[PDB]
Amino acid sequence: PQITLWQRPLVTIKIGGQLKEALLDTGADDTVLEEMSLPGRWKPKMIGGIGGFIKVRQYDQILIEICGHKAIGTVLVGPTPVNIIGRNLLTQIGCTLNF
Amino acid sequence: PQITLWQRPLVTIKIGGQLKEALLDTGADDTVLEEMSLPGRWKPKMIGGIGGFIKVRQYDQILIEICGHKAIGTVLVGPTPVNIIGRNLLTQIGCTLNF
Ligand SMILES: COc1cc([C@@H]2Nc3ccccc3NC3=C2C(=O)C[C@@H](c2ccccc2)C3)cc(Cl)c1O
Ligand SMILES: COc1cc([C@@H]2Nc3ccccc3NC3=C2C(=O)C[C@@H](c2ccccc2)C3)cc(Cl)c1O
Ligand SMILES: [Cl-]
Repeated sequence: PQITLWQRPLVTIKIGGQLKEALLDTGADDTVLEEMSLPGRWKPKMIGGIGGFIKVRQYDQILIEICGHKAIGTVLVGPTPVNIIGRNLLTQIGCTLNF
Repeated sequence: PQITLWQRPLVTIKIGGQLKEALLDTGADDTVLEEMSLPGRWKPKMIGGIGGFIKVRQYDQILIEICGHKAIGTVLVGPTPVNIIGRNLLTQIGCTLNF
């Protein structure tokens, strides 16, 4: 697909039997999704924004789907003001910036 | 051009006669640049991220050039961990996400 930037680039992301709305974020290395229950083990991680650090749970090797495109990667689960898909998953769906 | 997302999408921008490096950031509505000297009148603004808000100066009708594409728009000046080109300007130069 081609996604315009005339409004925020919002998509539904599927992880297993869970659906979440998320913002395609080329400004972020990592994917951060709030309030979801993935199974199995996680690693603790501090991630930074302008005013400090949020603690998140790092989930590796997760199967995700975005607009019919499957990808594998790390999801960070923790409180975020918006759910964001960073470049770790943007590259895995073959997403580029074009102008 | 086409910009893959394997690396941070940092581009050179021309603004107020000077060349600066900036992050192309589809996760942000607005363009935020490190303190620079811009001529003329400005409007006070507060912009939020993780943990709080940063005081910025809002300047309208700023000529900014990115990879040949000359745009005119609103730039917010103040402290930021990285210069960010937001959707206001990205959509102005016909930037899209494609996969
Ligand atoms: C490219 O360099 C940077 C990029 C970024 C990324 N882009 C931003 C660019 C300019 C200002 C602020 C953000 N903010 C966030 C970003 C992230 O990658 C993580 C994100 C986040 C999400 C949820 C919970 C906590 C944190 C906060 C941040 C910093 Cl501090 C950088 O130095
Ligand atoms: C779509 O909703 C939001 C988008 C964003 C934007 N993208 C992020 C997405 C997830 C987590 C954090 C950031 N952070 C920043 C963002 C901005 O648009 C401004 C940016 C900034 C830059 C310099 C100085 C101050 C602030 C901080 C933030 C919040 Cl709080 C949102 O609710
Ligand atoms: Cl932030």
